[PDB]
Amino acid sequence: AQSVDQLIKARGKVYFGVATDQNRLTTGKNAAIIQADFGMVWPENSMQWDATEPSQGNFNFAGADYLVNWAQQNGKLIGGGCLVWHSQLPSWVSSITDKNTLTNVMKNHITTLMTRYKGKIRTWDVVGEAFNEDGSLRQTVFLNVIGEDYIPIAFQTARAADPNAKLYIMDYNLDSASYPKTQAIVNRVKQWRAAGVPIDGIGSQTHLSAGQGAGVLQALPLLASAGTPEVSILMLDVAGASPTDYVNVVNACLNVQSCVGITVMGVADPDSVRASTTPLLFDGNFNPKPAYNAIVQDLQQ
Ligand SMILES: O=[N+]([O-])c1ccc2nn[nH]c2c1
Repeated sequence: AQSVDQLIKARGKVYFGVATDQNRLTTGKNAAIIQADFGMVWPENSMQWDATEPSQGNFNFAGADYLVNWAQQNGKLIGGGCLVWHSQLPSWVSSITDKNTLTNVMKNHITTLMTRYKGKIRTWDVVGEAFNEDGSLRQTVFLNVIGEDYIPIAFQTARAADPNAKLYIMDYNLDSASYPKTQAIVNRVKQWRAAGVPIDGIGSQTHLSAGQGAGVLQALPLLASAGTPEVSILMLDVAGASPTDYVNVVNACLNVQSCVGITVMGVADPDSVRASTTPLLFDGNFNPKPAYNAIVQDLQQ
C-alpha cells in the first residue's frame, strides 16, 4: 500500500520509524514491512548496557552489528540507545560504590559504543528515565554515586565521541501538559543547555491509553519550549489503536516544527508487551489496521 515514512517525509519530517532487532527481522513479515513502510530502525534490546557490556570492559556487539548492517543494506536511518538507563544495567555496574570508578565506567561505556558506530547513527538516546513522576531526579546508582553531574558528564562525553549524532534525553509520562514530570523536564533541560550541556533533543516515550492522544497536541509543544533543536515521539503504542488517538499523535508532531519524526514500539500486535490491547499498526496477520490507513489519509492532505 502506501508508506507512512514516504508520506511523512513529503510533509517535511525526517522519518517514521520502528523498534526491531535480529529476532524480529528473521520472523513473521517484519523485514518486508519495515523495508516498505518505515525509514528508521531502533534496536529494542541489542544496544542496551546488559546486552553490550556484560562484564567490565568486555563488549558484545553481535546483535547490534546485525541491526546496523541490515539498516545500511536497506537504506534506513538508525537510532541507538540507551547509553545510560537504570533498568537495563548488568549487576556489575549496580554494585559499584565509588564515584571515580563509576564515572570512568560510564564514560568508557558511552565512548566505546558510539565510536564503533561513529557516523552511522543519526540519534543516540544518551540518558533515559532520569526523572521521578514528581519531577525530582530518579535516585538511580548514577545519581546516588556520581550525583546530578552524571547527566552533564554523559552528554559531554557523547558529544566528543561522535559529534555528528543528535543526543537525546528520553522519558515517559510526558503525554499531558499539566503533569508535573512534563514541566520538570522542560525546566531542567533549559537549565542544562544554558550551562552548555549538549542536549539536542527530548524523546517522549509515548505509551497511551485510549483517548490520550488528544493531550499530546498540548504536551509536545510544551516539550518543544525547552528550546532543544529536536523533539520526537519514541516507543509509540496506543491501547485499542484507535485511529483518532494515532492521528492526534501524528498531528502533534506535524504541528511542532522541531518534531523530526515518530517511532512506533513494534510492527504487529502479537509481538507487543500488551498484545491484548492490540496497540500497534499491523494485526496478527501482518495486515495494516484502520489506524495505519487513517495516518496515511492524514498525511496525504
Ligand atoms: O524508539 N524506540 O523504539 C526505542 C527503543 C529502544 C530504545 N532504547 N533507547 N532508546 C530507544 C528507543
